[PDB]
Amino acid sequence: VASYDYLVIGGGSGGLASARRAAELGARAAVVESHKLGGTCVNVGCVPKKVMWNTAVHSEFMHDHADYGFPSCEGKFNWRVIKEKRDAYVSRLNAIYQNNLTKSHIEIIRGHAAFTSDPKPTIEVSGKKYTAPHILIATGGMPSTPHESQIPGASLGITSDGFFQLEELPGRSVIVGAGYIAVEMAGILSALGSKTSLMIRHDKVLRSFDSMISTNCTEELENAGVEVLKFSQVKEVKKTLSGLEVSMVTAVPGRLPVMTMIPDVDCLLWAIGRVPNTKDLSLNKLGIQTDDKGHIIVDEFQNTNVKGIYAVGDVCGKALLTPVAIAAGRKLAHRLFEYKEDSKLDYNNIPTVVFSHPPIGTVGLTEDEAIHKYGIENVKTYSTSFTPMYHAVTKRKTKCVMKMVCANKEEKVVGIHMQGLGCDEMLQGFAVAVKMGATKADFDNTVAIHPTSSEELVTLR
Amino acid sequence: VASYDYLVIGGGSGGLASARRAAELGARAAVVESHKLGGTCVNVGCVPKKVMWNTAVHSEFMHDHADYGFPSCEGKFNWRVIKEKRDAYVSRLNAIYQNNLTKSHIEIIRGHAAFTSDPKPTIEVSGKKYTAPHILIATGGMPSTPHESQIPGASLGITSDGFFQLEELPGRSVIVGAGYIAVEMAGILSALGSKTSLMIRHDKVLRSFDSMISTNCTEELENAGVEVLKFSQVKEVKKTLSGLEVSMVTAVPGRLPVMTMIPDVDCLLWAIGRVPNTKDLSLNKLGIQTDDKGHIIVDEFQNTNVKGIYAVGDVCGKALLTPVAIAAGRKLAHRLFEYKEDSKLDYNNIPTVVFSHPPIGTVGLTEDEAIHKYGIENVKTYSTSFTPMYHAVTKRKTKCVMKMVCANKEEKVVGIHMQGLGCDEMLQGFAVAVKMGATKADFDNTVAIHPTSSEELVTLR
Ligand SMILES: Cc1cc2nc3c(=O)[nH]c(=O)nc-3n(C[C@H](O)[C@H](O)[C@H](O)COP(=O)(O)OP(=O)(O)OC[C@H]3O[C@@H](n4cnc5c(N)ncnc54)[C@H](O)[C@@H]3O)c2cc1C
Ligand SMILES: Cc1cc2nc3c(=O)[nH]c(=O)nc-3n(C[C@H](O)[C@H](O)[C@H](O)COP(=O)(O)OP(=O)(O)OC[C@H]3O[C@@H](n4cnc5c(N)ncnc54)[C@H](O)[C@@H]3O)c2cc1C
Ligand SMILES: *SC[C@H](NC(=O)CC[C@H](N)C(=O)O)C(=O)NCC(=O)O
Ligand SMILES: *SC[C@H](NC(=O)CC[C@H](N)C(=O)O)C(=O)NCC(=O)O
Repeated sequence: VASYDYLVIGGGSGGLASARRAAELGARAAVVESHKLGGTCVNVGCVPKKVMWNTAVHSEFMHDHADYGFPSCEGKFNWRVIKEKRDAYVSRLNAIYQNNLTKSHIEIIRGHAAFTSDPKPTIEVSGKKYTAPHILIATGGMPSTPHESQIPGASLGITSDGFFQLEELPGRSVIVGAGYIAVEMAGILSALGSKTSLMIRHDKVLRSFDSMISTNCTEELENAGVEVLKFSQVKEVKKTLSGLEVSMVTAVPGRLPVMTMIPDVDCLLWAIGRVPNTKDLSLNKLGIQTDDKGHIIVDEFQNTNVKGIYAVGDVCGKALLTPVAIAAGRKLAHRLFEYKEDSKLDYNNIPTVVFSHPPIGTVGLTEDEAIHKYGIENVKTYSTSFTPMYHAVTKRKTKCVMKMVCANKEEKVVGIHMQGLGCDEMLQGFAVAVKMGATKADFDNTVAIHPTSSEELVTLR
Repeated sequence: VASYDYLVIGGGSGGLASARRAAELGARAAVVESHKLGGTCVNVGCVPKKVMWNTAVHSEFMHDHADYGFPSCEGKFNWRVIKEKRDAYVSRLNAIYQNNLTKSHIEIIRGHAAFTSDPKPTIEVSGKKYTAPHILIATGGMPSTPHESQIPGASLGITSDGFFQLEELPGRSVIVGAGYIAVEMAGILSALGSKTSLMIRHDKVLRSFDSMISTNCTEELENAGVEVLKFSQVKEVKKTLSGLEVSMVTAVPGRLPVMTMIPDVDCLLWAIGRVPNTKDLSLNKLGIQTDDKGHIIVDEFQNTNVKGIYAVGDVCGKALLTPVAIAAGRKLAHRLFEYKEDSKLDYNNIPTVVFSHPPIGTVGLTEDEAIHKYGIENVKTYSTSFTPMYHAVTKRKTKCVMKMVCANKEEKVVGIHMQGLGCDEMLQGFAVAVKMGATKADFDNTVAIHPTSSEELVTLR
């Protein structure tokens, strides 16, 4: 059994960041990876998605070309051109990440890891055994798909993974789901030219976001040409002579359910959830706790119920974001190797950007969460709605909505929510301010930058 | 003599903001304006400039169209189309601002104001006299032009004001100056298709900015096709049969001066400075102090040397920005009408964005200013340089440069400087953090937003 100071299972965002920071502190570390380094963020997540988003943003601006004094641009988008360039970029990143591991002297064990029934925590990769006093599970998650038992023909649809393998733009697509991944996919496919429908169980998307955002986002999707099919779900999917045919049931409250058929669908994309990657780890061999969804249970320091075993990232099921897995992975390295016992990630005030059109930026509490935590009498909100100056000369329009949630007498800023052009790069700094405990006066005392959209947040009254 | 509680001379950014906040506090106010309400910001400044910048940004993205999988866009830009739409937008704003004054019950006295030799401060507009216990001078400034005595034919060139009256795109243009206005004009004319040259007295533009920015900005201008004529100045300008001919002297240190002729110039734009608007106020009648440039001298509370007379905005010559005139105007209203004697604007940490290509964002101290204030041993800087992800698939490239200036042991963030895509909307929030006294650890403890450019500022090592 080869011994190390730190054994990391999973070469994605959390696993890499932790192994690297540990190595910097002197730990002899090894990372086990059964696929491609960079994990979801590089291969089928953040990076390829962002490239596709920039492409979709290009299509929208092309629509405004004539308004800006130029001749109109025709429009024929060529999917495989960008797909090939996107794949190439991802290839460059995998090479870079591998190089980063080698330069830090981190061993890479290629293959699938599973725990053994050995007393002291030990794993086995391809017949070989490895052990360490500290083992991190950072195996991430997968897209969830419906079972053929409940939805016949569900397997005819693809997930976000399959979206990244598409070689042609689907002519007609139906996305099922109301979370951010669903919204992003719908927004990209629609901007690029696919006749798109988004099927949600209720009446709005992103229902866990502040209500101002769920409402505004649902309206912008419709204004952009996405058909939002409300109170609907898939009953069955079948392969016809040309495409797929989706049978859905729409059940609006106060009306009778109606069954509809959606024919000639080229692409059915399930964006209903993520499942943790833990089934083949043999967690049960060591008695590591998991919830009923398969997530590994951890305390505030990322400890599992077994000493010397930790877990970070998507596998834990909380705050499923790349920067969160990274920060939790690094804080863990410092606790274990720099002996900083108070080193852990604060899961409050984690900022998020949803790459919709326009993009969404959020940090802190929604109005309801603040109301429930401080009480109505102690919660004051400020908001604004306006048309960005960029649209002063265009026929096409989008809006910018901003909301500030303040708590107590001092009006401590506990939440910022916004949607609009530029919101994707606007959030980071305000997130720093909110993490510091800024009050509305701190915002009000900062001189504005004119003309920008960002200045509206420091001039709210 | 009609009496008021507050008489404001000038209907621009500072004058309007102050009059409005005063009216909200109960003051009977009147604003004197000899031209168009909204002043420079609306008519020949921020607003028309931003529209032209968005247009120039459109031209740059059109260049990347084919790289993004679309068919190429031809290119013939039509200047008068956007000019007409821009003028219309400015018309809408003037109407809005006038409405805002009427709804606040602020009287608008149309005309040119001048002080009288009356003992108690009194002004006269078109034969009629007006007085108040508090009079604010917010007359702004003008573009500076060379004298025909020193530069013969200087009057053949235009200023930024004249730039906004152009009805056609000049085929060949020469901009003289190295400040932000010069850089902005050069960037817009060049992106729109004019063969552009920028004539500067030294070797870099924006010399008063952090050195990383002056250098980077000079390089980006050249990379974008602007001919930067270094160590050069205009000696004479003459009207030829077709355009203008500019005689310039280039005097590089360590070489002999060389005289050059620039022929067939369609547009010569002077962007050398701003002069205060104070000559026709008869300041001398009350003995109000001014410097040798004509700026009105004021203390930290915007008081002049005469009781009951104040001055804010460009006329004072410090921090010539729209938001500064506004904030100083409002703080003044609170001091005088809400009796908050400690109400005044803090001129430290004022953020600025220069709409170049890519845009520049700056707040706080440059590396040299920090070195001089804390001493080399106490100044630590962190910086990064990278190519935005947007260019991962394009042949055309721009860079993103960021620098953080920290002071003392705690590494207090005293300055942030950056240039790159998205930097125009990225600054506001970090400005709030810096105004609050954030340290590098405050930045480091905020979870990053991936993938964005803004996340680089919270992950500097
Ligand atoms: C479509 C999509 C878009 C997203 N967009 C964003 C975004 O814009 N911003 C953002 O912050 N987040 C985004 N996310 C979420 C983000 O990608 C994840 O939160 C992050 O990748 C989780 O990192 P991780 O380390 O927990 O897991 P992963 O990155 O998934 O890494 C797990 C790695 O472990 C490996 N592995 C699993 N089991 C084993 C085993 N037994 N032995 C060996 N190797 C194993 C896997 O191959 C994988 O490489 C997106 C996700 C998706 C799918
Ligand atoms: C090309 C250009 C681009 C700029 N871009 C930016 C930018 O992007 N961001 C930014 O923050 N700043 C920018 N500025 C600077 C900004 O416009 C000024 O700082 C701001 O307008 C100053 O406001 P003010 O109230 O001091 O003066 P002004 O806005 O000039 O207002 C003065 C007003 O007083 C009136 N007036 C003068 N004398 C009299 C008199 N005797 N009687 C009656 N009325 C009188 C004038 O007609 C004028 O309307 C730019 C400036 C220019 C020229
Ligand atoms: S897309 C893969 C992830 N990249 C990042 O999020 C960049 C991280 C920042 N540059 C940073 O915090 O340093 C990821 O897997 N990152 C791995 C890493 O160790 O940076
Ligand atoms: S372009 C004219 C100026 N407008 C602004 O800068 C907007 C100000 C902000 N919305 C704010 O601080 O409220 C200007 O002249 N503004 C006049 C005003 O009173 O807002």
